[PDB]
Amino acid sequence: TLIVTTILEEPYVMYRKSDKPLYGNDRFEGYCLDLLKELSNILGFLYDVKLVPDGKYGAQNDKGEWNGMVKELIDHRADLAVAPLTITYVREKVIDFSKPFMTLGISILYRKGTPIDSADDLAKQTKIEYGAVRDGSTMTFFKKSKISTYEKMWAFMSSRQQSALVKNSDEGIQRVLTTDYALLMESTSIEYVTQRNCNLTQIGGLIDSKGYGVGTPIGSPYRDKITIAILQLQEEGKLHMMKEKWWRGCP
Amino acid sequence: TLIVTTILEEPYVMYRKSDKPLYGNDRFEGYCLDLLKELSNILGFLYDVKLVPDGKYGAQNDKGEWNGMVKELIDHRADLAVAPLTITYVREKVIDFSKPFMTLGISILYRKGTPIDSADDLAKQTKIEYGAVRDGSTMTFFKKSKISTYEKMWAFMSSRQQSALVKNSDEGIQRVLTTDYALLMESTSIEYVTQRNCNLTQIGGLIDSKGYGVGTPIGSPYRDKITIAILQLQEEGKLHMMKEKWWRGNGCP
Ligand SMILES: O=C(O)c1ccccc1O[C@H]1CN[C@H](C(=O)O)C1
Ligand SMILES: O=C(O)c1ccccc1O[C@H]1CN[C@H](C(=O)O)C1
Ligand SMILES: [Cl-]
Ligand SMILES: [Cl-]
Repeated sequence: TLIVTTILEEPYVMYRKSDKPLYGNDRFEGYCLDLLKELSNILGFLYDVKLVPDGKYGAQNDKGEWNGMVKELIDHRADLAVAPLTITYVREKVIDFSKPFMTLGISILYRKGTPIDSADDLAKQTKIEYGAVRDGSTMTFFKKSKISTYEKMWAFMSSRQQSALVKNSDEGIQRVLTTDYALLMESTSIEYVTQRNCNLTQIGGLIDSKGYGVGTPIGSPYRDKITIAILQLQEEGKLHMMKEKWWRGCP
Repeated sequence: TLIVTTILEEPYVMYRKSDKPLYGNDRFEGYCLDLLKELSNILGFLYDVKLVPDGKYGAQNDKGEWNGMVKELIDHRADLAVAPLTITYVREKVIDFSKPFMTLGISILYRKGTPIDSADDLAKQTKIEYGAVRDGSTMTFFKKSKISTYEKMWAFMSSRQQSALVKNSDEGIQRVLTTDYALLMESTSIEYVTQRNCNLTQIGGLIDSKGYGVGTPIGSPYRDKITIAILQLQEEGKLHMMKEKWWRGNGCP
């Protein structure tokens, strides 16, 4: 029996709506749940789902200590990590990512019927406020980026004691829905919001490219099996059936 | 010093146009050449480029024997494989792919100003001929697919002794440019053709999703370092600079 760490995030992992209390893996539903069931079908294993204790994805502090699911894997406290976990330079040095089961990039969430079309328009303007979720991967991108426009936008974001940032995605969506605010976030979620908020839309394309990968500890025997299984589901179109299932309109 | 097997394909690996003979790595230019230089910058190694002898990518025959670059890596005849090599189920069981340095999918190459808009439009019709390169990965997808539309299209393609298929991509491009033909192929090439053939365009989106990865033999010490370096170039935007360099054309009206 394997242990699978994960985090709550629509529509990947959500508390299932039921009248009676639920127990174990039956407590959760979502894209990553279906993906985990298919993984258990291919590789043939039993799995127990455990939300990450501190509710964090995975970053390292100044002394080099990791948190969240990444740390769960490093300490051999979880066997798998099935969640929208971004494949980054620093994360892959400490854990093993499978081949990406979803490809995406940073984009812009804003209102419809406006003249804004790119991040350069946001950079050339200070009336509309723009920012991202604190400590998320997008913030890390703008922090580390050396592209001119993105260093300017990071200056605006960090400015005023980082007042332009939000603690979580839903607070950012609300800030867009109530003020003159643009929220830079991962595009797979922008699809969800836009498909469920017909007055919001994505502005521009993808600023970069990245992917969600299943995480395993370094030296795990299930590494190759997980990668091969992910590719097997990719070529069968199953992953796209799942995404289309959990994501589907707007005029 | 490492040995890197590869294959010729615009704009990944092309013979540079010169008046005088060229020698060694100076013979070649392209996207994968720039990527290989940056990789050598990160990991710090010397490399020698070797075109794959049989000029094949990598497939297995009826008895289970591999050819092309894949076989080059399996037999420890190459250290790296830097080429538009698709990360497939059957290939990863025998070699190690890095994280993809380019993501793409199967799409349709056709003419502009026509009513065709999706693979469903092609599937409902037998007047317009459509197909793909024989034994390639694009053909393999339609071979294995269990979706209704793609099983229908596979019937049309295989029909008439596979008369709808072509031997290579360039013959397919010519077939589109001269007859009423649609060529299903990897989208990264459709972008190149469309940028250099302003009367051709891509029809629809991506039928599937896949990626090009640097190939190494199983158990190579350069594996993790190559993957990490590829991700480092992804986060620096270098891969997009290279693609935009080798893909932008002179524009279309
Ligand atoms: O970071 C965001 O902007 C974001 C906005 C909405 C929803 C999810 C977001 O990212 C999460 C999931 N991937 C990031 C990681 O792998 O660390 C963190
Ligand atoms: O097959 C195609 O659609 C194609 C069209 C133009 C150029 C190259 C093409 O395929 C090569 C590259 N990817 C395939 C592989 O890595 O297995 C073989
Ligand atoms: Cl994908
Ligand atoms: Cl990429």
